[PDB]
Amino acid sequence: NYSQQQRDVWRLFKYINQPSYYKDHVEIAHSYYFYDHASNYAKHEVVEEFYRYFKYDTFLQRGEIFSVFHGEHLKQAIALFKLFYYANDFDTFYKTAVWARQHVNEGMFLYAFSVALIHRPDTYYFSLPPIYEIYPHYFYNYEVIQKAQHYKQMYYGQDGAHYNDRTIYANYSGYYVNVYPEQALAYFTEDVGVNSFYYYYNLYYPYWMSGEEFNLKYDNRGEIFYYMYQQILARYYLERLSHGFGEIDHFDWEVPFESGYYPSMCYPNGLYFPTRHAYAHLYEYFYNYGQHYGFNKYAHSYTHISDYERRIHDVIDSGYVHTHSGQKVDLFSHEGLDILGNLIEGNPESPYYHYYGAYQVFARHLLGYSHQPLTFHKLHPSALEHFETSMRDPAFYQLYKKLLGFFFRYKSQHYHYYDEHDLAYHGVHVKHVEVDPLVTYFDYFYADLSNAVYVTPEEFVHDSFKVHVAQERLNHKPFTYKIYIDSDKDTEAVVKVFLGPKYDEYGRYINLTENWMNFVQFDHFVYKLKSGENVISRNSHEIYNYIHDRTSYYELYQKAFGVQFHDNQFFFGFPQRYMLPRGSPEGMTYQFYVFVTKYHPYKAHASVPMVGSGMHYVDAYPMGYPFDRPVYYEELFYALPNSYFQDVRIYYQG
Amino acid sequence: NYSQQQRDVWRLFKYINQPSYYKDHVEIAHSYYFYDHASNYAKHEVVEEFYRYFKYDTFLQRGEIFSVFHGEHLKQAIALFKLFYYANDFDTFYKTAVWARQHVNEGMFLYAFSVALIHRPDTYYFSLPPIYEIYPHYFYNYEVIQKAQHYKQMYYGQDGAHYNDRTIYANYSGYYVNVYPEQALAYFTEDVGVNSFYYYYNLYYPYWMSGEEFNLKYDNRGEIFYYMYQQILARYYLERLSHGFGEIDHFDWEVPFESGYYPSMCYPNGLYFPTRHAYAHLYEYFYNYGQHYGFNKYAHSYTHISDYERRIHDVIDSGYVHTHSGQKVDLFSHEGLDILGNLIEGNPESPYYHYYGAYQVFARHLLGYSHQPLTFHKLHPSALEHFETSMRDPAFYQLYKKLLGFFFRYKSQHYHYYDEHDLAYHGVHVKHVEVDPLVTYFDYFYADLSNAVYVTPEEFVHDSFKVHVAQERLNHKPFTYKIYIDSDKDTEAVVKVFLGPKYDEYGRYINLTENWMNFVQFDHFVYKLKSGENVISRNSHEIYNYIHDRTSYYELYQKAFGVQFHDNQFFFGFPQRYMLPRGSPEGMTYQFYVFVTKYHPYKAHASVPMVGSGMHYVDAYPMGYPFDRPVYYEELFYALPNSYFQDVRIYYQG
Repeated sequence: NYSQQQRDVWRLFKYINQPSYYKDHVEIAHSYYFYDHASNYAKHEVVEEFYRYFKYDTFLQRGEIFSVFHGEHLKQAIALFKLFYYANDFDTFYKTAVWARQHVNEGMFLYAFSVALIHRPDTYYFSLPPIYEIYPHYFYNYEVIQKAQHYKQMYYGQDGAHYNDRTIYANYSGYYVNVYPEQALAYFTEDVGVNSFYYYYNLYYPYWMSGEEFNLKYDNRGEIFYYMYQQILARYYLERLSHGFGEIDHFDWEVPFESGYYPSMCYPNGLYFPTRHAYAHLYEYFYNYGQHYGFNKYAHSYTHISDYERRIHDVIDSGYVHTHSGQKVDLFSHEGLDILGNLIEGNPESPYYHYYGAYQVFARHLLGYSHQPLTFHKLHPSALEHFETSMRDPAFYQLYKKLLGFFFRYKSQHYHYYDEHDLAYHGVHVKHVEVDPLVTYFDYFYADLSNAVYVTPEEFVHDSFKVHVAQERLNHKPFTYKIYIDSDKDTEAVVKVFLGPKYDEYGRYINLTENWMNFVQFDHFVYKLKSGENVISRNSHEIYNYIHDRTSYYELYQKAFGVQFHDNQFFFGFPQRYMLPRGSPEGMTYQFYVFVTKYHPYKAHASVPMVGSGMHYVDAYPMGYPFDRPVYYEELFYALPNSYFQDVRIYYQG
Repeated sequence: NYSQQQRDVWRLFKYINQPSYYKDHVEIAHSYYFYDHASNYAKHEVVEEFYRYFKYDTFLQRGEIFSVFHGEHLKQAIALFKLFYYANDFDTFYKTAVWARQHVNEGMFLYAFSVALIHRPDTYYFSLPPIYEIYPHYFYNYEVIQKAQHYKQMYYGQDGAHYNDRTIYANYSGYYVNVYPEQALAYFTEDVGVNSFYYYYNLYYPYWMSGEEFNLKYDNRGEIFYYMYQQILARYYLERLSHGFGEIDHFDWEVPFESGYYPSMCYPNGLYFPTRHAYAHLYEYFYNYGQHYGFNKYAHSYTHISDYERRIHDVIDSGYVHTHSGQKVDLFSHEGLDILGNLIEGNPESPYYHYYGAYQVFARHLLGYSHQPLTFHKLHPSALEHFETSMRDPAFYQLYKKLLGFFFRYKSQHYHYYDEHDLAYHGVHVKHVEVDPLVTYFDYFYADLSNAVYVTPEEFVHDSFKVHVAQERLNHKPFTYKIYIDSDKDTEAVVKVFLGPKYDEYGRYINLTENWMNFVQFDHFVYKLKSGENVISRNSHEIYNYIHDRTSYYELYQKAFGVQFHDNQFFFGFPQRYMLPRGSPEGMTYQFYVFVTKYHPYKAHASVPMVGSGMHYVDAYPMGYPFDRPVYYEELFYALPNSYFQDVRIYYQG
């Protein structure tokens, strides 16, 4: 049944670094042969491609590091995902998944299987075990994995109820070593929930998936790319303001990269993560000094980065894009932001991928600053080269701020600033907003770390060994804010609440003209107004639209994890405990912007909740609609009756 | 008995990272109290000092990294060594050793115990288990330790004769990552035998031990410092010539350090070794960027290095040393090289330690290029900051070449070049030298790696788990060289054979004037000549005087390890398999210099073989006597009848 399919899906993720020792899994893997049948998949091309990869010494063996930002790794993972996705029936998909689990590389199998599960018509609504639990090596410092393995080695017969079911109290990166100050925001950048958010966003909309083939173009994906990255940057800026940090550092490709990253994580094969030192020179000569290369295109990541940056600048200035036809494509269309997002991201929907390329891929390779692989099968990728650990690197935020500057330039040059009438909602007036005291504190979070040790077959079958990891994760006391609206008739409005800063780290007031980009979508719902006075009450545990529209969320929770506050993986999901940025004992001061507008339903492609169905969104206004473009008159945003600015102090206790 | 004492000493070194689970060890540690007795040690000051360190929160707890190049680590290790050494009877020493094993930090205990054992009157002749087996984390890449721990976790009841007694085939540093080319000589720099040699040399003559208190001044220690480091540098240069490398890179403190080091080792607490990146800036600002410091003197290692280098330059130029009396001390005495060695090294015999200081300590701290410790108990030292891993870093060789340049300057300015009469041995003529074909090849070396995993008490007591590591170590086919001498009367001569290069990496002939420093002491023995023709036959397995005089060696082998080719630890010990530098299939060409001189017995302080007894040496000539100073006429060294130059090709096969 659906419950049994869910349980089997979860079973498939146990002890990924080891072969599946379940009897059914072993039998299925040893007896099944995808190429032998070759008829149960909707397409024979996908199976033929995967067979070509698998047989003729062009496949990533078990035990090798997998990176989705390496070309051949990506090609093989795509082939496996297509094999999983084009299974005519779920039974064939399960047999293929079991075989791949037992035979295909661990990281490659995990990525292909996850993308298939979120994207398959049948298994879209399947919950997935938290990634930080499945593959913990990417989420905890090696001082935690090594301690878990200490307990595992010591747990043998003697000393019962000792070295078992033990809680490892992990610290964040800067506890032991005095790492670079930017890594002081380690409890946020290295939070398992935030990295899970980024990883699940990339699972939902992979940078290599084509919107024509996989229906991701009905979700725009360019506006998604832009809005998701801008919201991540804005939430990071809010956290930095909380901790007294300033705006994210600006960096030049031609100046030594002033920031260094010292990861504390380790690969399951005993290989430590690459380290980027302070003031690292990013030039071909310096970042390939003392290396072989010769036929590695990533060795020249600097020249490719400069080329793609130049091309993006040119297309944004002109507003005219080059296509394979070499013709003139208008970028001023209604969906010009979408075209720009596809162009910059590098997804198969890019106007000309050969010309604009994957700027982010080469930027991550260069800023990761690790040795170029001697061979395909001997690769040493950095944090920036994985989705699960990208947010841990400050260079991640600096790189994507450099990217979003391009979108800001496009909007500034080609978008007309909103006037009073465009934002006006005649007959609606937000009288005042009451928000309960916003308090943020730290609490311990317990996660099943047992997947980081090597279990014996009996232990595997019975899960006898248990080892937890406890981590201080920011949490907030539940709050409920009220919105009072005085309408003129029974209209159907859309309410959009934003969270942004009012004062910078130096206490200076930030004008909306230089502050529109720092606003974080706090809630985005639809309310049916009535003539006269209305009161809108919203709880903290009812907000599912943080920095992202998730309208069909919680119906998947009520089914999969609804058989509380359990890692969803449904849509993207920002941690409910990280919604409010850390405050101060005195209370760092932010402001909430409340907006109300008439309903504009989105062009939903289909009713079924699914990636690419278009059912995600609330309204058809541009994402972050009031602040999606530069603001030329702050007093205009203050004077709108259907708007309201309200100031709150978030209090940190601990 | 002596055998039982040896077995107990070896037992003390099992599973150092874990508490000793032997019943006797636990009983002794829990019942014994060194401060409680306080009378069994020759001095109450040492016990009082160690008690002060141990009780009042100024002691290094178990599980913390220990570095002998940190001031407070060194002070505590010295206190513990003095506690071990001043045990009036061996029984008290054993009780103290057991207690420290069970209670004192692992690295600190290991260092203090080893130094005491080599330096104690009673236990000088005790063999010690190989350091690369006792504390393998400093000798193998973490890809080996993690694999051993994989096997340990998997070895539980099921799968017998599987994951036990397994051989791990380890590779050298550049196998996986394309590390900097200087790390291509990894099979030599990272050889367990060579690093054991350096570590045992530093155990025998620690940089902090006073020659007055511990009789190390009867071994000069300054000439030892110089000659040992010069011979290490020369052997490294021979290896570099074998592999086509050139002279060791010269570096300026004021220019970015062009070489980078990427260690693959990991600390037992799951912390990866520090990495030095290519072209690392060594200035205060750059190597402390983004760090706290504030009361760390090592934070200003650059200024201290410059100061001490300036002082050393000044004293070598003047030949006049500053003392606490501030008076003029002649450096031109017979033992002026000894004074210079004590001055540069920084041992308590230094003429004024406050003024000249420990140049090597700060140089290692700076070139290690790691984060300065946030606290005494949270330290992250580099390879250069341990004796067991110093030779793995190319910066080690560059640093000590920079040091030995000072001694070269002293000798060039203040020593008169030898004439024909000084080197003459009238009546002696080396007719010709025959050396068997010198062949070097690789073979697997098996070492007990079981000490890198965590065993249960029953496994500890029975040593049930066994895991070996196999490594390709250079070995040479046994050879026997003949020396023909035509004497005039029955004299007693000293034979000194040197190994040095004839052609550089570019095929150019090296003149003795620029080649005297590159000669490696191959053998140094005494033969009783007879009137007329003599023939001297020496086997390869009878040479114990490689780059170091060990006359009282092999009598300790015949007793301790003599109850073959087992890691000695007696005196220093260069690996017998690394005596001949790797050749080439065509055969890299070197030359042997054979010298004969009349006997000059050394001023032996005592007959008993022991560190500081002066019994090490063969003759009283200056170490490397023919080549201890610059050569102003190579033809002079060729024309001496009692000398002979012979060319050999060493053939590499494999």
